[PDB]
Amino acid sequence: SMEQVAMELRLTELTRLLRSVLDQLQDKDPARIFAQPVSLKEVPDYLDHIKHPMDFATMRKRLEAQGYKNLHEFEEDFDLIIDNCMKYNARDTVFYRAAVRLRDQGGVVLRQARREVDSIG
Repeated sequence: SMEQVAMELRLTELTRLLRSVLDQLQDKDPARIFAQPVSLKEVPDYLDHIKHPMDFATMRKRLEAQGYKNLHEFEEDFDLIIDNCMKYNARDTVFYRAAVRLRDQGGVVLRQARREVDSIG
């Protein structure tokens, strides 16, 4: 149908906007602490602590399969990156601190993303 195509074009354009958002958030992680999944070879107990691991490469895979239907789903995944880290790592660690800085800096980007998603529909 023509409607299915129109819906698909909307999803494609959301994917375009989310790709730009993801790039801007990942720039706020210059140490690449959140770039890849936590290694279960190096942290063998991780899944005993964290039930839904997340990282920027995993988000990118979902994004490129057009797997985010809306901004809320994408933000859920970004929040998991931060929240998982702040639980597993203590306050005095470079990992925790990196997450706080990512959260604070990402808030600005996500604030305008939400306006753009609503604005452009």
